[PDB]
Amino acid sequence: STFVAKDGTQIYFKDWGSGKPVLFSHGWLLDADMWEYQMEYLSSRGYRTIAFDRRGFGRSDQPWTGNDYDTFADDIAQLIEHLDLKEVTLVGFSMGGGDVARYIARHGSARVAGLVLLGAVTPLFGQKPDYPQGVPLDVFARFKTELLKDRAQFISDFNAPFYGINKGQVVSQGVQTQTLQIALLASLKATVDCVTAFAETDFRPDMAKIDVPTLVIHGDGDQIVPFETTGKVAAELIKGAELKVYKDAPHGFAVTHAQQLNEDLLAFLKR
Repeated sequence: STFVAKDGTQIYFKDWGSGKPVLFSHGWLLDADMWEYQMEYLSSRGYRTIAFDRRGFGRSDQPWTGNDYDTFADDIAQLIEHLDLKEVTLVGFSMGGGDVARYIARHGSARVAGLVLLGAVTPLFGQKPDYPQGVPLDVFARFKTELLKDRAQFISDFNAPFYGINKGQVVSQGVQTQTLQIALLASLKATVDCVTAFAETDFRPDMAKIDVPTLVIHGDGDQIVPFETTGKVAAELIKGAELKVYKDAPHGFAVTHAQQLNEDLLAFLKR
């Protein structure tokens, strides 16, 4: 399905099943397909599942402008309004934890029942003057330099640390190929601008606006988004939040720990 955002951008989404809605926001490089197994799992158990391709990714249009978290959050607001969703459980992976958090911060929680943050960049990813424990901006400047030379090989090399294959996680060649295929659909411009967005955007003000039941899940083997300065902190900053830590799990744990995640999502929903 599609809708058209404020600035004319057509955004692809899937809307499966019936019942209480669960809206998924994917990570960097990926698209709505990264959620296919969670969507099938929950929609065959009485939930409605909705997942969109972020602007510049997957099957959506690729605008030059608006590749920033305020726009991403308003794109989510527009999808929610397009479908007239109510009592939504928002679920964000990696950089997509930021746009579901920013949506609550900008739009409030009247339509929201709950929030799930998976390996998310919340509450802050890159260093700031009062956050020297964050990831040095040097690191993200280098992502951008490498992407602007050869984004295809960058994505391919990123599979190993993303999935923890260099630390004994087992992921098939097929999954690695699908990840690269999906990533290559995206815009080079959006891909690079997202680096700016997740490197530098501070969601700590957002944490204080989250007034719904919240579950944070994160792998403590995560080589991309360090658990100790993101998920661990987000769980403390959000009032009432629950934390689950998947032992030695990588960033790409919706694949390596799919069954565990499916069961944890269902239990959160049934709380």
